Amino acid sequence: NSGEINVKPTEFITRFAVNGKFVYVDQRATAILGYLPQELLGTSCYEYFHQDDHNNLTDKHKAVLQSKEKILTDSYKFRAKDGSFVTLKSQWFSFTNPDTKELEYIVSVNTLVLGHSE
Repeated sequence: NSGEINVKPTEFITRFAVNGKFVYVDQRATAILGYLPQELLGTSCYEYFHQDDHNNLTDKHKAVLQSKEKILTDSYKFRAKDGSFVTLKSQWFSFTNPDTKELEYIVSVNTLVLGHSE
């Protein structure tokens, strides 16, 4: 059956330029919590995130961008297209060109839980 497909789990993968949007998003984003590669892609990370921890998210991703070749992991909080206010648990690596050794993107992965274990 050519119509067979599967896009699960409760995780996704992404790229964000030092720009405030995920300049690339993967379709497991369409599965994890449910927003496209167009409802999350070229869509403002900071404004489309929770009312609080968007600072922490921004403080963390500058802690990724702080260097050009390293990886950080923290808990975050996110809300998909429909109504799924949810956690995110994510890891972001600064990505260098290096044609020039400039910082050129932040490549990354994302995971969630329904809430913290506390």
